[PDB]
Amino acid sequence: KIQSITGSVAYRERIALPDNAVVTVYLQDVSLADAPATVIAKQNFITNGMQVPLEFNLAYDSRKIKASHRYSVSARIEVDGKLRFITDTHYGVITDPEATKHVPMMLIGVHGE
Amino acid sequence: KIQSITGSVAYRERIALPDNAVVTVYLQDVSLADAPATVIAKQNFITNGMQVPLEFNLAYDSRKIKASHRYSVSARIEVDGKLRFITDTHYGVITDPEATKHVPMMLIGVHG
Repeated sequence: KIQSITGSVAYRERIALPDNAVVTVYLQDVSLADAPATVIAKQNFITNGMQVPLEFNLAYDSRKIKASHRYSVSARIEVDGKLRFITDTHYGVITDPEATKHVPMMLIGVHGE
Repeated sequence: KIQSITGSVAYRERIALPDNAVVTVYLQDVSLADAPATVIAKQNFITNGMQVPLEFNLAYDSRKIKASHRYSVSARIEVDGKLRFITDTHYGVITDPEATKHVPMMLIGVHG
């Protein structure tokens, strides 16, 4: 009834996350849109000392999955509500050729003015 | 070392959760009754069709754990900003007499 995408969140920069960093991981149906805002599942957690690679376990309602649809996971890391890291590509899951259920994601570091 | 508490979130009421229900699970140091319970770990997730028992896997930094301190998991469920379910029980983990790592939590209803 309940199934999961597992994986990790990492980045390449040699910098630590503060205890108040917030990780968000999303599962989306991207069959009809490359960047839908609607999600199938979404999890967020505080890092509070944890450092990359960070583990996640994203549960979802398996009934929401159709074999003919395309699904992807993405992730961001925020500090004080501002973006610090984000995935810049789709990570296909479930119905992709490798029937992927475990995703090591590599995020890009970002900043605003 | 990243370590984990696993478990489930349930309630007794024969009622379903809407797709926009938000579950929050907390790991806290409850050694002191009066202190602000220190949060070791916290996650939230949306149910979007999932129904109880809801599974959770709560990761935490093993360095945060202190010998002989008391630790507990707790949880709440909110819908459209309204509290609907909350734990009302101590769920001791890690340093409890069973060194518990997997917790099936039973939440009470909040029927406002």
